[PDB]
Amino acid sequence: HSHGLFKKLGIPGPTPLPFLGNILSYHKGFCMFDMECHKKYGKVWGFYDGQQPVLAITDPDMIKTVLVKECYSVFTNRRPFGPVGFMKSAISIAEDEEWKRLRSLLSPTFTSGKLKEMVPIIAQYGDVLVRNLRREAETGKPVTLKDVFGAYSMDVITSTSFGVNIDSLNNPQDPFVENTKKLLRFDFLDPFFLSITVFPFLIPILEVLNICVFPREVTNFLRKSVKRMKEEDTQVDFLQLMIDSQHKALSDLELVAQSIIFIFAGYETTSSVLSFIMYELATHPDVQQKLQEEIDAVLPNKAPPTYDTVLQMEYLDMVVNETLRLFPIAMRLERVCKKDVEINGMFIPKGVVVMIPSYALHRDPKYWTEPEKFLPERFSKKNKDNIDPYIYTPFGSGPRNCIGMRFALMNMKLALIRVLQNFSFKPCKETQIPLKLSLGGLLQPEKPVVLKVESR
Ligand code: HEM
Ligand SMILES: CC(C)C[C@H]1C(=O)N2CCC[C@H]2[C@]2(O)O[C@](NC(=O)[C@@H]3C=C4c5cccc6[nH]c(Br)c(c56)C[C@H]4N(C)C3)(C(C)C)C(=O)N12
Repeated sequence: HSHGLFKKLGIPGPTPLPFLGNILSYHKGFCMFDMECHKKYGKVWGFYDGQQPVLAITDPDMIKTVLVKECYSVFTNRRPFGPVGFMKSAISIAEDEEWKRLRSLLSPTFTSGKLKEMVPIIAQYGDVLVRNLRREAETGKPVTLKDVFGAYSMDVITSTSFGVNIDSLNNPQDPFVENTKKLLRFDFLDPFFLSITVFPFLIPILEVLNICVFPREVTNFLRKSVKRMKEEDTQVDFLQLMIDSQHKALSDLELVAQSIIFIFAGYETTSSVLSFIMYELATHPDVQQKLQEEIDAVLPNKAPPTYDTVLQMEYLDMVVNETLRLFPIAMRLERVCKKDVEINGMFIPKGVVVMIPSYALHRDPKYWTEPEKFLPERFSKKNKDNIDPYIYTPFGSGPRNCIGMRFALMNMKLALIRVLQNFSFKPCKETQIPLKLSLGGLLQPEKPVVLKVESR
């Protein structure tokens, strides 16, 4: 859509350039762009990703209408996305009735009931993380978190996806490990994705040549793996649960598409959040101590964490939430406007991408006292009442929110519990303070986080 849409509707925004739109304003990443646009333009603004119009919204009533009230009718889909091949069937990429059907099929799979049955499996790799952690501390030397937390994230991934039990950090040559590893989140400011934003007319050329953004080698490998783990003796993983739910039914290709997208959805995200959490805990030693005291109180002398004990830990839950306030690694939620609507007094035309800038709202002075400050007390039970759930959106909201939210929390918390029970984390002189964010399209630190690990 032409660069004249937002002026035509009287909506403010950075003036776009011919062809590029506003992409040159991303030279400091999505988060800084979004903060700046918010401070200079107000409650609503418009900008262009190449030819594509994007309208940013910040009013919580309007946000609710997009994410919740008009999800099925008008705002069903994420922005159209590069060449995807058979991954068009992955729930996160799927559209309209195909989406509604896969969400309906995959919902039972993410119950709390199922998640409880998955707990022992997840906990088991907590112990593997601890054992590993022990050694790279007993050594001495600063620890790289993305590495220790990367391996942990994959270990839970493999075993919870289909019972491939592997010590990922001490088997960095296992082909299953070295293939899954390649399912990292897309940096949409990298040269390929920039090019595709400015030349989106080239995507169908890429689809016909089978050039896919999920590398062919990796998805080939997994499709082949899943087929063979499927075919027999029968004596609790995502595959099994999907196998069983096979308009309804779940077809074969669709099944593998989900198995891949759970990896990609879960892998770099969990690991990234875990590293942020540790960063904050190390730079706030009092918060770290307080967390360890709550853990020792609930699980006396290092008792194994359980579904129920995890859920009782209030301060743990507060620490996790406040980290996700500061580092909401999705950055933004988006929905395509399927048809002209008028929402809370404002006309949004067909085809616009409506964007909710979580990162900016999470640090908004209007909603948050000293926004740049890590303060878990924000979430204390008698203080969290004034947290608006359309301003704080780390897992998004509505029918299309994170389907893996309770799983991701449970996973992250089971890790933190086992780590904190055994260790304390302290900054090195090599630790970057204060933390600086990457200028690329992912929310992550500029340099990796390294910290000293010490047995308690
Ligand atoms: C680790 C921390 C995680 C965070 C912060 C996170 C955040 C998000 C966000 C912001 C969305 C977009 C929702 C929206 O548009 O409103 C999303 C969607 C999604 N998440 Fe997560 N996520 C995490 C982990 C996971 C995990 C472990 C899984 C494993 C299955 C997962 C599966 C998905 C899927 C499939 C979607 C798309 C759902 C749909 O389109 O219907 N996520 N997540
Ligand atoms: C790409 C899909 C398949 C992954 C899906 C998902 O499964 N997720 C799991 C956890 C996080 C979430 C996801 O990566 O995070 C999501 N974010 C995105 O993928 C957003 C989509 C973008 C995009 C797609 C296509 C062309 C583009 N040009 C430009 Br400029 C951008 C862009 C910005 C980019 N933003 C900032 C992120 C949601 C928070 C909206 C998302 O859609 N994800």
